[PDB]
Amino acid sequence: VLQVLHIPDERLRKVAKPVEEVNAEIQRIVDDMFETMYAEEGIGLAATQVDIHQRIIVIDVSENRDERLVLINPELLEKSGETGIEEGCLSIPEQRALVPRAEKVKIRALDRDGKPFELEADGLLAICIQHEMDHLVGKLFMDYLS
Ligand code: NI
Repeated sequence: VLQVLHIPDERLRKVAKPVEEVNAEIQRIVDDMFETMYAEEGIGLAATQVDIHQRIIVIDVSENRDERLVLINPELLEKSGETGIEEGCLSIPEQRALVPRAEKVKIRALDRDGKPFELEADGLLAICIQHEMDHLVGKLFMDYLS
């Protein structure tokens, strides 16, 4: 897997740079994320937690390596409802959170290859991403905790 960092860190709370086009190098990171994100204990990982300043995040909200999601430049479009999750991410320490996040969201991303999709999520996948995005821009979810 990858070299993920814990909090507080620099990458984790630093900002990333959005990209316009993708390739089979992002696919490459993305996988490295599944590989890791899985290995540890998260549903969704951002690529600001290994050590990168790009926008790549993955999701795994199913049970058996079934729903393996990817998001490269997922700008946010819609966000309906306001829910939280009684869960922890990765970087994160001993405590877990019930962070006030959004409930449902519709985004527009690029994928592993650089295929653009407008994806909508609900309740928790919705969270998975929301969360990872706070990371991509510099906040760990330790704002709504501390
Ligand atoms: Ni997190």
